[PDB]
Amino acid sequence: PLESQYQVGPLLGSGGFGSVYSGIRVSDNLPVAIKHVEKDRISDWGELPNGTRVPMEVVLLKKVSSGFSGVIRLLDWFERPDSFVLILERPEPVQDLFDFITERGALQEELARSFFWQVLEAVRHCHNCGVLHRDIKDENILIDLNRGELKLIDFGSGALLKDTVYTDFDGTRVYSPPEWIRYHRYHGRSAAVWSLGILLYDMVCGDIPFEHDEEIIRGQVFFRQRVSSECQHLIRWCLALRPSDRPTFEEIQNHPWMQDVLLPQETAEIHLH
Ligand SMILES: CC(C)(C)CNC(=O)C[C@H]1CNC(=O)c2cc(-c3ccsc3)cn21
Repeated sequence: PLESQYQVGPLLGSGGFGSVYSGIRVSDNLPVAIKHVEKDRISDWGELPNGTRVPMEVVLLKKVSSGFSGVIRLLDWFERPDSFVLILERPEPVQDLFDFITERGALQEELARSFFWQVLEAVRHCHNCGVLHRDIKDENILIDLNRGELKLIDFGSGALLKDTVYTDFDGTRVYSPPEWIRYHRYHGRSAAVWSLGILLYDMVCGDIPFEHDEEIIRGQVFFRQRVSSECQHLIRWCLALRPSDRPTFEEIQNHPWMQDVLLPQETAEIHLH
């Protein structure tokens, strides 16, 4: 059923998230990724509309599926005796944002603007579908290099979006907000905005702004690269220590730095091709 439907290619990556392989859908040759997660390693469980016990990522990915290409699409999934297997759409050629930044250094602001805008659109889509990602970071963003389109991946640390406090977290610590560090408590949207400020800093500076818990808590941002005043302002706003001082998604997208974004295709033409 699974092994016959897909041609497994090379391992793309493995880590806390499981193991992800390149694959091809045999039926039509569609490029896919094949993600294996061991059952014992599964953090949160959910249940399907028809009531079947699945990894939360499966629940979350089904919730965000539509014609919108900003979130990686779940094509199918399978249960094995000791693991789940997720079939994801795979852009080709593709490069994660982490590698892209590594090789190119800090991104030109025009490019960071286009990329950050697309991430914001993807995250808003998740939130609008009642899904909180909880691990927004450069390693969880794929770049469709031909189309200039970014895709959010890995909902393995995600949760249903709620308006009450979260007291669990298993995303990436250096992207996690000061309230999580200090109090083990955060709200979904304002924690997301914090991680987005970390991400935006990462794009325009070539590295994350904080490494140690103490730096996260202090929230003092130092710019190691030349970054425009308007970009700096937005970053510092996203990284407000008090969650209620952070911009809403609407406020981020209305920020002067965010105006006149390139289209994804223009972005690929100017910056990727
Ligand atoms: C950039 C790559 C060469 C693809 C390597 N990255 C990963 O394997 C990260 C891994 C993290 N967790 C995931 O859920 C995940 C999905 C994918 C993916 C999805 C479509 S192509 C690759 C890749 N991942």
